[PDB]
Amino acid sequence: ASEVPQVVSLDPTSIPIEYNTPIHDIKVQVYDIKGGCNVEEGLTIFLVNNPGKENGPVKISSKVNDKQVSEFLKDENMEKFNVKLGTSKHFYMFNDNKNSVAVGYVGCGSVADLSEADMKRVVLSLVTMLHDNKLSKLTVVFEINVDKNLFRFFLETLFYEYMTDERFKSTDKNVNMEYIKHLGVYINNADTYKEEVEKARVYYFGTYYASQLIAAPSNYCNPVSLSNAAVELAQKLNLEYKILGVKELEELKMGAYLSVGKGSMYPNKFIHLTYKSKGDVKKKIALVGKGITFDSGGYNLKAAPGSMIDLMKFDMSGCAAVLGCAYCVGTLKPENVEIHFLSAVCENMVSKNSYRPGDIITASNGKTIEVGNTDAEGRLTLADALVYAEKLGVDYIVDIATLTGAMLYSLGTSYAGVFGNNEELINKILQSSKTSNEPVWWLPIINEYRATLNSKYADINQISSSVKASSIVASLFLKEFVQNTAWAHIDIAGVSWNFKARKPKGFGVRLLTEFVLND
Amino acid sequence: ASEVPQVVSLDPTSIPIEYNTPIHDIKVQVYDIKGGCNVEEGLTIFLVNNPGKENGPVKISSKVNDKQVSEFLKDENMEKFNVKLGTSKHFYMFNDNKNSVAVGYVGCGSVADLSEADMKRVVLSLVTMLHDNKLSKLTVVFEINVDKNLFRFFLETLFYEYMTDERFKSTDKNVNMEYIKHLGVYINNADTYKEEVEKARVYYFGTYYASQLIAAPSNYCNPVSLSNAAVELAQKLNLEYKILGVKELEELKMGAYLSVGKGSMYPNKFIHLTYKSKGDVKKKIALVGKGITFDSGGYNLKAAPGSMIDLMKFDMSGCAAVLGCAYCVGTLKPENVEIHFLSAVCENMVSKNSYRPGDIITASNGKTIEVGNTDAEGRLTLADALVYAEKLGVDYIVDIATLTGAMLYSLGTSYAGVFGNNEELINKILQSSKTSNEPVWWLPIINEYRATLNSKYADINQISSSVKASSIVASLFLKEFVQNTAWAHIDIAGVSWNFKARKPKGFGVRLLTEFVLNDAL
Amino acid sequence: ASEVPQVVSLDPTSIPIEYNTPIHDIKVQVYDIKGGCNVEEGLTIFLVNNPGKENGPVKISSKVNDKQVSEFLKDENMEKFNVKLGTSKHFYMFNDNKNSVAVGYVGCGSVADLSEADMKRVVLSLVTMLHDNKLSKLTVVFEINVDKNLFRFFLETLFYEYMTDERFKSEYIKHLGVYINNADTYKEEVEKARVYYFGTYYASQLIAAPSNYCNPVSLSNAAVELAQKLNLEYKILGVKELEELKMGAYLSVGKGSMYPNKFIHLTYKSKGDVKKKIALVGKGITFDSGGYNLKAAPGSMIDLMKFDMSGCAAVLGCAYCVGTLKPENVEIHFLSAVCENMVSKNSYRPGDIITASNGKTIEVGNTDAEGRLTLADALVYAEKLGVDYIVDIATLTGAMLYSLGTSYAGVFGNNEELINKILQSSKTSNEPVWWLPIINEYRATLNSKYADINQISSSVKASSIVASLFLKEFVQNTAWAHIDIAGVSWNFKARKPKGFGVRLLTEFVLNDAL
Ligand SMILES: O=C(CNc1ccccc1)N[C@@H](C(=O)NO)c1ccc(-c2cc(F)c(F)c(F)c2)cc1
Ligand SMILES: O=C(CNc1ccccc1)N[C@@H](C(=O)NO)c1ccc(-c2cc(F)c(F)c(F)c2)cc1
Ligand SMILES: O=C(CNc1ccccc1)N[C@@H](C(=O)NO)c1ccc(-c2cc(F)c(F)c(F)c2)cc1
Ligand code: NA
Ligand code: NA
Ligand SMILES: [Zn+2]
Ligand SMILES: [Zn+2]
Ligand SMILES: [Zn+2]
Ligand SMILES: [Zn+2]
Ligand SMILES: [Zn+2]
Ligand SMILES: [Zn+2]
Repeated sequence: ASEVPQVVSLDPTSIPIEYNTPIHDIKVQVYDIKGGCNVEEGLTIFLVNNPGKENGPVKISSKVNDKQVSEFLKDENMEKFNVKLGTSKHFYMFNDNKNSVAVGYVGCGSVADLSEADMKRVVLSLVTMLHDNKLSKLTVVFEINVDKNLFRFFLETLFYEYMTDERFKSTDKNVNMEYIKHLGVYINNADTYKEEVEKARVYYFGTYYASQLIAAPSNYCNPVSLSNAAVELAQKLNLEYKILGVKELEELKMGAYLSVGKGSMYPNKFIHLTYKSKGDVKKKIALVGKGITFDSGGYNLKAAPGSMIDLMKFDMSGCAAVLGCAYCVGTLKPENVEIHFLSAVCENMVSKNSYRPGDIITASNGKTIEVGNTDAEGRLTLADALVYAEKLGVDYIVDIATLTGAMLYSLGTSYAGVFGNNEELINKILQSSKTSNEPVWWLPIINEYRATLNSKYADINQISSSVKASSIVASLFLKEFVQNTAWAHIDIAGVSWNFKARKPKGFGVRLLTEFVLND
Repeated sequence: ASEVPQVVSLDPTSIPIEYNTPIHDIKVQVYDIKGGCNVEEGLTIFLVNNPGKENGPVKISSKVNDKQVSEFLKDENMEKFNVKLGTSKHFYMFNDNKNSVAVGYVGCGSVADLSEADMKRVVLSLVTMLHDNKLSKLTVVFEINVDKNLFRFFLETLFYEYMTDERFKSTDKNVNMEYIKHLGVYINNADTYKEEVEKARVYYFGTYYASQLIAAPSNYCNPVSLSNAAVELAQKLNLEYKILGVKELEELKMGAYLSVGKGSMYPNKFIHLTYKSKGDVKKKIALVGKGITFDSGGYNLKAAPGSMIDLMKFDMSGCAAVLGCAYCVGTLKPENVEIHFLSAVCENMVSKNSYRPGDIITASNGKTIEVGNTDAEGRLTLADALVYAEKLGVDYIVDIATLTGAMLYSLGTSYAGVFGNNEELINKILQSSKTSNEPVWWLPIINEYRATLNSKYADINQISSSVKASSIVASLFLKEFVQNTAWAHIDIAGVSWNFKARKPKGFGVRLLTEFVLNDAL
Repeated sequence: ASEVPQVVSLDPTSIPIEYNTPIHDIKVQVYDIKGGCNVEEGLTIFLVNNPGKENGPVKISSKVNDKQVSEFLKDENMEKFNVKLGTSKHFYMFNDNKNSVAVGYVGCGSVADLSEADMKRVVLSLVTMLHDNKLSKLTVVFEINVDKNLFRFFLETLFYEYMTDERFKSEYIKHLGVYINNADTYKEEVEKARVYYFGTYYASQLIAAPSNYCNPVSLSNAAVELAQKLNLEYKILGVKELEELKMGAYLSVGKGSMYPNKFIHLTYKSKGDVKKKIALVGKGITFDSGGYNLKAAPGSMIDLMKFDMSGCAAVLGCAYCVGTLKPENVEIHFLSAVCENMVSKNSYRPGDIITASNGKTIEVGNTDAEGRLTLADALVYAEKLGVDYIVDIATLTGAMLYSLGTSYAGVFGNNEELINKILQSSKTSNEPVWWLPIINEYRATLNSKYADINQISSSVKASSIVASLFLKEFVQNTAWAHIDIAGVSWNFKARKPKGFGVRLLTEFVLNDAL
């Protein structure tokens, strides 16, 4: 652990992190629907659809073990309500023991198989029922068909959206915010879904941990404090760790990564965590996250309208996903694998000491690079991280990065893009996207654009002379720093931030963990 | 001379410079064309035109001392080819010694007298024939008429365009790059052209030396490393030299120049080299180059669309031209002159320490200046350099500077602009432009605009309140720092960088050298 | 005369023109300073400098034949005032006859020879006193040195700046006295100055007239009226004739306007043998919206674009001076392809390929580069006349503001002798111009993939030079010059036209052409 430099004594010296969240105190119980539902304290919510009948009526099919509640939920009373996706109603009544109970439903539409986006809308409606209501228990009755992965995603998303991050509130903490202590779930074939519960709780926290790092502003979350947080995480999980400082980075000749950080008051810190299975290692994987804790753009300052310099604390979202994956992997302990979690962390600032547009810098593999724009800093840091990763001798290198704003014009805010030099690895990532329910789309590395990276003076240009397809150009540049290892690159610039809710998504934690686990 | 400060240990501490270039290893021989051409080895190229005939046929006039090549070059076999400017052809054949030779031509058009731009196109086509062909020797046969200056220009341009700067390549060096070892030239009245060969070689390196400094990026070429390179050049040439550091600049009260450099991690360095002739000194000249090794714009940051911040390593092109001229002058050693080569070198950066828009700063002649835009920094450094130059007691002061982007809208990328306070000196610059074949156009210093530099609080404003003709306004500002000396100002902002080829031109080395040489004779 | 189309009945159908101005009623007398200055009525202003002593004191050299005013003008009183250029004071007092007179000075700085810009500043300070005092007479005493041309420029500028254009709103002195050393040599400049003033003011009236008043129909109608008043030959070519002449570049620009294109051709021809023939071509865009390349960028000044016919205006003001002064042995053609560049379903588009009257196909790269298209067909028309010189004058390129600015126009040409004649006309008219090059290396950037030539360059930012290269393609074998007045036409500080070019072109015709 290194000391965080301060300008004034009021500058923070660590990222506040909540490990023991209220979600972790919730006791989860799963019951089979065949035994009927007991309707007692708290709120009991039925998830109901009506296939093929758009905005069709609500009908409750499950057996309910209360005559009063069964009478309330008969078809004649329920048919006045409809299943329109995201719609909900609350019910009040006295049960057979003369206790008042609260019941309701969330509409799940008319399409038998819900997409991750549909299921998220269902969860958001459920969370509105949890907020502003002091409940000790929620019970959820599944009258829809979900596979095991989608059941886990429901739980992960519920936990994540319910959790409210108050680390930076002082005088404006929500004085009414209370969390349930119990969650009941009724589902058909419950025994087959029970193994998903604790996996969902792990995936939730890896994702929420990533969100905590992302949302932490750049005065709290800087290269020293972020690498310190990684050390503490490794200590908690018994992972091996190494933080490389400037002197070691100079010895490794990491000139592209070091140049980006020249202008910052925070020394560069390179994170290397390692998980190794106890048994024979059958696969070795390097996960590389882009870790720019604030991106001002440098001398190519983000001053253009719409460049959103105020959100650029999120430019370490890739590092956060890799560290959240380390939480999940260190918790779940997969066998037969060795995983390296890597991030070349730095901050891109304006200073007398900053690198300049036009500088020619030398990466750790000897390639000279002409810098065309100091705001294309992520690919420079990743170049040196990829050289480092390939020296580890791994089977797969996967990097994840908020690399190019063009991602918003190609895939938008819902799907990440994956690029790579190896179809088998790309297909493994796409399969992990399916089982994590974090959507990714394969995009091409178009070799015809490579000539636009030819530099008159250096071995290569950082940016293209003509091509505006920057996500593809960036991938061509990165490809030059992986010589003979299967490699894939996930550009999460469009999917990292939830603009409607003004908070991170923690995108990539579950994708990467499913990738490690399914291998 | 001074230690280059570093942020990380990987930051470079000197500019790589190649002094012996492959061009210098080319042995050049000039033969009179009257004796006929020998065609034995390598590539032999005829420079051919057809005066008055639009796109007329190739017709070879020279005698060729080989029966086989003469048969190939007969009019009947050449009439399928035309002399269109820049067109070229290659021929393969066996000579009388049964050795395979390569022969060809480059078309020089139908207009007997070629401009500098025309000759450049001819040379560029020649260079394409040298690339991707591993040849030991090139022979050029002039079947066009060129004067001595244009023959020298041909060689200088050939040398400059042929040379490839690989200083910053490591893993991507051209594995196939081979240079000729011999250059043969056949020309009429060869004895009068032989003296141009070594002059062309000197002018080539002065221009290529300037290009090397310009193309070197701002992490390599900073105020300390550039002034160190100037000392090393002065030492090799036996020039007197002095580098003024911050404490001496403070004692000289160089407050405009020092303000520009406040925001940089590199201390300001003022270059002063001197060439002095052995005999009676009849003329004393100060050459002043703008030397901003990187121009971020300062707090008036180059953030507007079209502001090319990524190219601003070229903002010391004027300094580079002056040092390239020092090489040529120190090598050719003219008589009757003393030449001072000056540059107020610094870097324009954004920092807690930078000067601010609105600051009022005091120049070394006591004039107070209101800073209106920190990106108008060149005229500030030049103001103090001009005060220094006039204190030397010279006959002429000439400054050269990448000063105003408006130059691209006035003269464009081919012609530099010259402004000045003295008609005789302006005419001497124009004559040097003609004999150097570096084009310059005289532009006016329009005194009506001077009132727009009136400041409410300081003695003068740095920038105009209303006038958009910024090349003229900048000249008017500079004019305030020359009190009673003949002075001219050459704005090379539009001509310094070759946008098509993505490389410097080294513009001004030959212009300034011709200026010195013509005034010395 | 053609009928001006209207959208509503309130749209104007002619340009109001004032021919008889109050300036024409001023009686001018020039007296030699030797013998002393009489100070009897009105306002008397001394033009005074102080060479070497910058902002030095005012000192009056002339004898004044009034004892009271002489006391006022004593060195001890005048040294409280200084000669900083444009500074002025004037006081009211009783002269020896107990008549109220006003006496004062305008500072002329510390340089002995005033430039045209310095003299404008002097005149502006003089006019400020004329606008703020009810006066029957002004007397100006020259204690500075002016040559004959600068003296005439002084009078022209005084008349022009003093005149106030009130045509769109809903007392002048009657006498001007001038005391100057060697007065007899200056007397012939007075009525020349009055002619040059009105030609310049006439051009100013056409320029300042808004585009609803001054459109292609009403401007060509005004040109006919001028020709009739001056006994010039005249011809207005309409769309049917323009189509028969195949002027496809000019007609394309006007396609989107509600006003039909009108080509003005006036002719002055000397009574004696014609020894020199000259065509003067003025750009006449009565409003330049930019077309589909609309003037929407910050700083594109769409609200000022009524001035895009300033070249035509100068050519017509020149026709006034020439028809009035009647030079011998010359025939002069005054030409303008007048139209309006508008946005409509009917406009030409960026990318259109159009065919000029000499058969050249042109690829339109920007509809706001419309002036060179109209000038292209005008130059083909001019060369068919068989003239010795073609001079065009045009508000062509905004790049002039970045090259020479608002004070000097640029001249380009294909013939050095003709360029030097224009520069000499600039010296004697005191309308400054600077010679700029036509750089042949840029010509390749006008090579079009599909048409014979591009209208604009894709790569070269030296737009004034590229525009000249384009125009040169439409002059085959005639001495030709092109004067770009885009930067000098409008006086931004005073919010009015300059009428730039009228006097320059007249001096060229009178003195330098033949
Ligand atoms: O890609 C570029 C330059 N071209 C470009 C920029 C913006 C839009 C289209 C093209 N610059 C990147 C950078 O600075 N990398 O270091 C960058 C810039 C922006 C975002 C981002 C993230 C978000 F969440 C957004 F909602 C968003 F609009 C943009 C990510 C990376
Ligand atoms: O003139 C200005 C104000 N801006 C401006 C105005 C009008 C037109 C263009 C820019 N700023 C100067 C500066 O910053 N001086 O210190 C400067 C700025 C740019 C270039 C340059 C060089 C080139 F080779 C170019 F191709 C180019 F477009 C611009 C030179 C000097
Ligand atoms: O030159 C162009 C191309 N654009 C452009 C390029 C470089 C710089 C500025 C504009 N467009 C011309 C046009 O539209 N011709 O038809 C045009 C445009 C503007 C003015 C004008 C007149 C004034 F009096 C001004 F004060 C002024 F700022 C501009 C004249 C001609
Ligand atoms: Na953060
Ligand atoms: Na450089
Ligand atoms: Zn970034
Ligand atoms: Zn960036
Ligand atoms: Zn600069
Ligand atoms: Zn600048
Ligand atoms: Zn226009
Ligand atoms: Zn126009």
